[PDB]
Amino acid sequence: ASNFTQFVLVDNGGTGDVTVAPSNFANGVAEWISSNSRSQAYKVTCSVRQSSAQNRKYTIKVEVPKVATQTVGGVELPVAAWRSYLNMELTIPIFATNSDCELIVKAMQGLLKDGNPIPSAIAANSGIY
Amino acid sequence: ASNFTQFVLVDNGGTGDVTVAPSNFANGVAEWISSNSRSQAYKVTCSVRQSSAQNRKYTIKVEVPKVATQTVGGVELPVAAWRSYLNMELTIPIFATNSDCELIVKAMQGLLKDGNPIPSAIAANSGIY
Amino acid sequence: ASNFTQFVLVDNGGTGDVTVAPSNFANGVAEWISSNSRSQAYKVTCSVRQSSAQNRKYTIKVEVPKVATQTVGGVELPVAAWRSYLNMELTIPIFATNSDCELIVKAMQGLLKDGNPIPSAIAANSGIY
Amino acid sequence: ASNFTQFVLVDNGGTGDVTVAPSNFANGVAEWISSNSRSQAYKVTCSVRQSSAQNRKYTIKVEVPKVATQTVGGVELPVAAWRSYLNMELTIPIFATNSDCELIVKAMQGLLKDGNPIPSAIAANSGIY
Amino acid sequence: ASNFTQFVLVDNGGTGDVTVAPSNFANGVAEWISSNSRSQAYKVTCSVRQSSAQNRKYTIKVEVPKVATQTVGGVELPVAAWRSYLNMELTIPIFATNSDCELIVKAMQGLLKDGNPIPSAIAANSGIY
Amino acid sequence: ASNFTQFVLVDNGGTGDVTVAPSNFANGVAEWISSNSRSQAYKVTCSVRQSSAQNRKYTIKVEVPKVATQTVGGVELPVAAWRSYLNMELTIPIFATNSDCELIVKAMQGLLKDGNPIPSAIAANSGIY
RNA sequence: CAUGAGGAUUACCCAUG
RNA sequence: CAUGAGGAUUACCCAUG
RNA sequence: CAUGAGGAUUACCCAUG
RNA sequence: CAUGAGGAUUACCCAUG
Repeated sequence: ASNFTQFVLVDNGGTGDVTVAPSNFANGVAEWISSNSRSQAYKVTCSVRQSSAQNRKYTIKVEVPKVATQTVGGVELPVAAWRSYLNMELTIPIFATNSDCELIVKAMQGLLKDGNPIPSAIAANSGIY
Repeated sequence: ASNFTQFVLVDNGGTGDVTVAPSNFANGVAEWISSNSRSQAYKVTCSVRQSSAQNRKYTIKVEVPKVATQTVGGVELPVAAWRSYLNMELTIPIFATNSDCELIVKAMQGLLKDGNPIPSAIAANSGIY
Repeated sequence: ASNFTQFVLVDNGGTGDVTVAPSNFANGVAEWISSNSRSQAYKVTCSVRQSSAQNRKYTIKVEVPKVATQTVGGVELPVAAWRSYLNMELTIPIFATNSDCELIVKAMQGLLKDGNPIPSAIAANSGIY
Repeated sequence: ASNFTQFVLVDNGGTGDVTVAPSNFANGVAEWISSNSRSQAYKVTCSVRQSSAQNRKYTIKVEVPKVATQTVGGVELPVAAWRSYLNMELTIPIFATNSDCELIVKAMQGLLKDGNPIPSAIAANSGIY
Repeated sequence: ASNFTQFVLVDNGGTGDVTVAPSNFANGVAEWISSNSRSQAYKVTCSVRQSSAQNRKYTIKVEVPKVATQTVGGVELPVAAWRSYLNMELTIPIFATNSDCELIVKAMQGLLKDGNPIPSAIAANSGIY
Repeated sequence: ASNFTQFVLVDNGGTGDVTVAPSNFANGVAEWISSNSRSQAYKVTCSVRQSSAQNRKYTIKVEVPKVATQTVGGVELPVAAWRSYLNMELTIPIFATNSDCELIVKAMQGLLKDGNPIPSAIAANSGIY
């Protein structure tokens, strides 16, 4: 085994999928990037630290770019018009068993499932009401 | 589309599901909690704001109880040993269309999909290797 | 659901009832007022705060006015001769389950039931003896 | 009308009722307690005074025990995790007649009547939404 | 119950309608925003405060954008060519009954009804003549 | 042709209507006043100016009185117990075509249509909730 | 290290403790 | 934030810690 | 907090009281 | 002239730039 593998970040149903692959592990930060120039790539990073005597903290980051072609000094360069960022920190007590952790994973999946409140608000540029 | 409604946070196959329901709306911060004491409840809060002239920011927090060896309705101290905290911040530039935001939601779903690196690590009390 | 609804504050048996309706939620303070000028209205406010690491505190206020018509500078204005105020604070530990909380509600209802000591003293402008 | 008597604080339908009885009268502060250790008892205290030239003030305090997972007669620490505190202050201008005061009692009963917003929120470990 | 809901700001029949939805309600300022790019969205805000002892004051704001596409260096972004701003303050004495407030609303609707002097002037880039 | 004419400010059907008529147009400020005592009359004013190189600005004001009779020393005068004041500024860039201005007017009418959030709050002495 | 419905051009910065 | 059988013209103020 | 037919890039900025 | 969820007794007054 080894869980540092590539995966589908954006599932557009087999055609136009955004897959992301392992690209670096320097300084304890696992990194993944899509097959693009570094200026237009999707990026995912993850690190874990024992943040206290009794806690462990996962720091995860995702960068979603809006690709574009920009003319700088008369020449065309592949660039990112802008980027959206997701920063998440998860603090889990050292007393959580594997089944306690599975519960946390399920909660995160349920939180973002299509049709639920939060993903619905975000996708519609709206708040909760 | 009034989206502030009850939803399934933890899908256990219909039996043993954890539903979370609207519980507070003070200050634009929407809150949902499971049917438990507040010390053992599943809690979800969400809010949106314009962080700067160029960005909007969603702050989403989730609290998940440690269940193994839990005494339902009891007093469990210290609090930090029985609870996990998830803090998510999503920064989206003001130029993002609904389509752009839909793709951002897909990226979040893909990141946590069953079998992928991040959720596998978290569920196995592991890091990346 | 949504518990921010209108309700009968003073039950004079269907004729002369004082109902109070939602009127504001600015700054996390839920407000209710009767259908009157703001100078003669009954008023109810409620807010909840996590006042400590392990407590939650409800702050509730009720204003009962003595309506009157006052001549100021030769003109008649709807005003309140005086007002009676009820301020209550309820501190509940985060360890209280839903059934523990129902117990608190029942205790408050029993405290004020017709015929019992406290409501009897108040209604008679007397103390307890 | 000597009103300092025993009364039913928690009405559970005749079976499992909680009666509270006169227990102290030191300094004009009337007290009632249930038949329990003082750490697990239901306590009610009440006093009246002339707070200023224009007002009279009733101070009513209620203490309710957390019952779920309670060990009858046992030592439960910390105290703050096993008890809820209600503090009520009622300010009534000296011009209030008995009729005025009767209406004030009705407002308090209406505020806490079953099904209304405030008691529903409290009983469901919720706020207003 | 809630009035912090979605509503039609611009009625262009059944199709082409501009709907504005709740987004944030921080510090007493309710805000509504239309869908899609925040940069090209319609915005409405509202708040109320006790400006003095006798007056309450509403502050309402509306922004109408002129949708356009910006192209800089070959990179196009959805923007607002410019915006029209509406700022209105409404002072209402605390003596106003509900009947009085309904009349105030009728006056506001009448001031802007099709065919009347003011909306006709505005709609035609004109003044009074 | 002229838009400085008489118009219905308050439409109470066909009878009880408040009509306001032209009175003065000095220094770029058009003014309309209802009939009878100036002291109890409704007032509307309007003006436009080039606030800067790119913007034109409308300043509209409305006064709604509460009719009352004042009695001082046995001498009664028709007066206004108090007044409600509406002040609105509308900034419209010089690039706005007539089509753009019609949309701005529709937004203003939509903001105040019966049933929508803002007029409902005002009509009920309420804020947003 | 800790907290922030703190910010960012995102493995950085700020405030508080 | 905490306490007061502290006050008020009641979402404020005071004293103590 | 109050006034402005004060301005704006619109919950900000200015003058006066 | 510009900004203020600044106030008013509302074409006035204030603060800031």
